[PDB]
Amino acid sequence: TVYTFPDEFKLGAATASYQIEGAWDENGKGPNIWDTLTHEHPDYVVDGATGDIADDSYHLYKEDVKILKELGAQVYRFSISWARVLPEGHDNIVNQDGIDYYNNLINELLANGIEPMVTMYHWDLPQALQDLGGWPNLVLAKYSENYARVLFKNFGDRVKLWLTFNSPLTFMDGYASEIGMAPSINTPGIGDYLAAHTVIHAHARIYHLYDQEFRAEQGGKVGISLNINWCEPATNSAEDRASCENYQQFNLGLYAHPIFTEEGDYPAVLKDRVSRNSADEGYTDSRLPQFTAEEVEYIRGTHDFLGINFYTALLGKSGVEGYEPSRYRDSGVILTQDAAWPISASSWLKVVPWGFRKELNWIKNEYNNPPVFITENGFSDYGGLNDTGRVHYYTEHLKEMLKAIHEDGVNVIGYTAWSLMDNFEWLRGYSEKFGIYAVDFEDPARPRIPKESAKVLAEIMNTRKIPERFRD
Ligand SMILES: OC[C@H]1O[C@@H](O[C@H]2[C@H](O)[C@@H](O)[C@H](O)O[C@@H]2CO)[C@H](O)[C@@H](O)[C@@H]1O
Ligand SMILES: [Cl-]
Ligand code: NA
Repeated sequence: TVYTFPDEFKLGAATASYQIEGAWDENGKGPNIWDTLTHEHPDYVVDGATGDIADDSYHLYKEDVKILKELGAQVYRFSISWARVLPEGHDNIVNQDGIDYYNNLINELLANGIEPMVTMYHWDLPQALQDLGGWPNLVLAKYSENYARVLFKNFGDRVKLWLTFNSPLTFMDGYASEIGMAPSINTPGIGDYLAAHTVIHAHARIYHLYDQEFRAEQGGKVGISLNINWCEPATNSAEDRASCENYQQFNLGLYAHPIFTEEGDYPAVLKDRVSRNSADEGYTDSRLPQFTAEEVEYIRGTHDFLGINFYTALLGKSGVEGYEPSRYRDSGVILTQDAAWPISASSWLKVVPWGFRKELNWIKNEYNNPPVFITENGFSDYGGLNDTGRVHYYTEHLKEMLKAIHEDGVNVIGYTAWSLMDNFEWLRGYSEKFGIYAVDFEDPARPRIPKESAKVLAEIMNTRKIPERFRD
């Protein structure tokens, strides 16, 4: 039983728009912050790579559905490119070509018995909105509402699963370095917190919008996808345990405390540590933005499920390090990784499958067992079809998740593997491979071909169990 998926559990795979679509300026699409980064700052990206073509999924979406059907995916999670739909960011102009494209993908999926799951924002902000300051500027909350309305109106008759934002803990860091993630702004400890504040407001506006304008007719569900690493105490001390709790609150709780708790607001430890640090460093005002009581009430409860993006673990010990000001410094933990853990092609990603089970339990206890949909989980290598490391990564993580479900009572309701295919890996370009399908980026046809991991995942999806040969 511990090796069998619940009957209603949904299995599939996932992608993101900039990572796969290409057609970056085709048929009216406007520029986004990733177009800007890869065009203006190729020195920030391995090989000077761009997403101009990527997997060419704008043209090849039927091939994506074909491989999803082969895989036996029940669900496909993909994102919508804001600037493909609203080229100016604001809702004054709707690009029919973008409407047609996503309709064509949705219809193709449904005709092949695959459910669409749509992420509204996976990091590709229209440049016109970044030029107002981007996420640190609260005006973007209403702009996000208006974007979401166009999506609900056009697609919500057929799309019943939505995520507002993907991994805002990661994308907020685009406001914490001059050479980092788009838009590559150096405001650590100040602008990144403002970005988070706006995103939380935006998410809440989108959820209320669904309630007010769409839910009764459409009957779908709206969540948010949060990334989080497990943080294991470096030793069993109370002090090291405290540092790991700090980590969870500063990374997951930053977003999840305002939305998923009865109390709402940011975690107390976040408010208190930033307040103290700001005062000590001479600021009149805390660097952490504040919610009013009315905003706290508006934001709390804005969820039908929790999306989780899980990859890895860190070790945490008591202490403070990092630059002043920064979120890492404010968090009051010293982070390392254990040399013994298996590696990947990504410096940040080590294989720690039991950390997945620990994280799922932490979430269950902190948020009163919300329905959890694993929206990303996956592994990098440098290439190859005989991807034994990736096969092991998936079979172990899925076993740990199934223990969380069956042994620990965690309400996990679905899982989409990251990623369906090798794609543009952000600042790493095409150098790191996360796909279960390989893609030849030197071949203009961008053929997708199954790796061993795709064959193993198909077997899991078909049999609805972990095969015997992968069991402990
Ligand atoms: O692009 C791969 C994957 O990255 C995720 O972010 C990583 C980040 O790169 C790393 O520095 C940090 O320690 O861990 C996070 C994951 O928690 C991002 O969240 C994913 O959405 C993305 O697909
Ligand atoms: Cl066997
Ligand atoms: Na419209």
